Amino acid sequence: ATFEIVNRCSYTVWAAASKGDAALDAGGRQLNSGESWTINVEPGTNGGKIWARTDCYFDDSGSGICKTGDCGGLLRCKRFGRPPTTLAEFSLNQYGKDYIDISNIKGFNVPMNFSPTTRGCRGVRCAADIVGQCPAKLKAPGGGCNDACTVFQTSEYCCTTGKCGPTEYSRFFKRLCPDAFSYVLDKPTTVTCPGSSNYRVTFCPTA
Repeated sequence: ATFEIVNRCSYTVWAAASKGDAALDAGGRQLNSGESWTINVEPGTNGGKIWARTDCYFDDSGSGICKTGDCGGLLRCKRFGRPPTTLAEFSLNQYGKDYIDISNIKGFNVPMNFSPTTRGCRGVRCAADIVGQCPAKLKAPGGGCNDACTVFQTSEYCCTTGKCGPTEYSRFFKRLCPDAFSYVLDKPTTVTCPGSSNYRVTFCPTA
């Protein structure tokens, strides 16, 4: 599959792509305002994620840090990023179909649109000003809006027992971004696309 990762934000972001235990394509790259980065994800990829990172500093060897979304200090991510991270989640070629969604379960840092560039399905979007409206106890000093599980580490926020309902904090993400997962057991907003579709992730789609 082909993902075009586009940065429409006015600021630089450092895109990242990983499936948890390995990089997707190069795994990460700097994206100046307006730049596009085309990556190739192997078909059948399960549990792949794409996200943006803000205020990064990497040396000439690819080691450093980001204020949001840092993946063990690497420019090229092999693991998932540190919350808060708006997440483009996708599983490809699952019994003939692709499955995409946007998740706020790990917080929010950059607005994002996740759409197919091919036939057969719709796109999802979470482009509201969640950082600007973030509740005080969830605001991340490094920028972005943390999820309640990251902040408080309780069974109810993290859904560790498989029993959990919506919360005041999850209802906030759901109110601003109804098309994104607000907590683990949220009513799924996953979009079913034709197998081997191609996609575009646009950071700050309304910029």
